[PDB]
Amino acid sequence: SVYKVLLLGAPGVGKSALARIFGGVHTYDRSIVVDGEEASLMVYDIWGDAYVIVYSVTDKGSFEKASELRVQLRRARDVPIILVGNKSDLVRSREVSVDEGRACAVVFDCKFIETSAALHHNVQALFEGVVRQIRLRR
Ligand SMILES: Nc1nc2c(ncn2[C@@H]2O[C@H](COP(=O)(O)OP(=O)(O)NP(=O)(O)O)[C@@H](O)[C@H]2O)c(=O)[nH]1
Ligand SMILES: [Ca+2]
Ligand SMILES: [Mg+2]
Repeated sequence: SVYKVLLLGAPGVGKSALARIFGGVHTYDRSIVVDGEEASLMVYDIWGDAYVIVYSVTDKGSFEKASELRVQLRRARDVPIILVGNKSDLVRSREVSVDEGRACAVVFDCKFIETSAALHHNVQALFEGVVRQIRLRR
């Protein structure tokens, strides 16, 4: 019983940072307990049992690319998709709002979370969600 997770997204959004925090220990293994049940995770920083599409909240381009990739996945080859807006710490140079990120997620059938790899914020919550989500579909 594997849980392979593919890390997708535009350049420099924080993909490896998120993976390296979670792991582990680019392929990153790690066994977490959600939310009563042990679950193992294999996180793939490619640049699947779930796709994590990362954008930077300070980079509106990576956000639109994120949406573009979401519709691509929806048309190709179902699997959970998590939309992640990383770098929530850079409050001055933010170009995408939370609600804009959360509203995008609903309409296009994503789970949504904002993280900051810099502050280790919601990184654990992200990967616990992925497990929960894989579990909704299975
Ligand atoms: N302030 C802040 N900086 C972050 C955060 N996450 C990543 N960064 C910074 O953003 C840069 C890119 O991070 P990285 O994880 O390498 O992104 P990437 O998506 O792997 N880039 P690439 O696809 O080009 O390899 C790094 O210099 C890193 O320190 C975050 O949450 N907050
Ligand atoms: Ca189930
Ligand atoms: Mg990288």
